[PDB]
Amino acid sequence: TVKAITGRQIFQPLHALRNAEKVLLPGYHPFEWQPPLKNVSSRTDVGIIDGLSGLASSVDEYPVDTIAKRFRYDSALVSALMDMEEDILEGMRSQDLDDYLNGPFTVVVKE
DNA sequence: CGGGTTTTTGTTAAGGGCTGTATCACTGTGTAAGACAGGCCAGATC
DNA sequence: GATCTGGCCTGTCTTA
DNA sequence: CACAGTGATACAGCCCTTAACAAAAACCCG
Repeated sequence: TVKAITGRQIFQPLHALRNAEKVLLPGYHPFEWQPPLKNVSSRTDVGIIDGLSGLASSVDEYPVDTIAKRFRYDSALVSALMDMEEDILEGMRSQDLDDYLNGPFTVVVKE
């Protein structure tokens, strides 16, 4: 309606937003653990995956009737850290530190 | 009223990229009480 | 003193 | 034959390029 009345593209179409979404969602930024994760793959492009984690759905074994969707924890934390980079940099600048510091950060979480 | 001359307007083919629209399988709003027929015990009775 | 009547109940159906 | 949504996918539609030609709308002159 805005583009039809005004005649100027103040907002972009839906596909532009759909394309821009791929920057904030997890499984987009590269990373690497010091000591390789145990029993965990190294794919850094793992988005939304099935929550059943490959659970068998055959009629023979234990009947399962639940669906699930979830991210991968490590990619989730990577996306979370990418989301709040500006706040971390501002906190470093406020406490009279250097922006080029790379000391071991400590991040506590609440499940 | 035409040639000579000039400035606009398409026209083909193939490929790229942005925009708009149809298509898929579905939902949430239609949600408490009353009329009535049948069975059954307590009791007045002739 | 069994014998129906009356009312009490009670499950079912009809709209929501 | 209730009907307005609801997010992702595919495809039509509508812009873009080069390349010579080819037609259309006007003014000097005859």
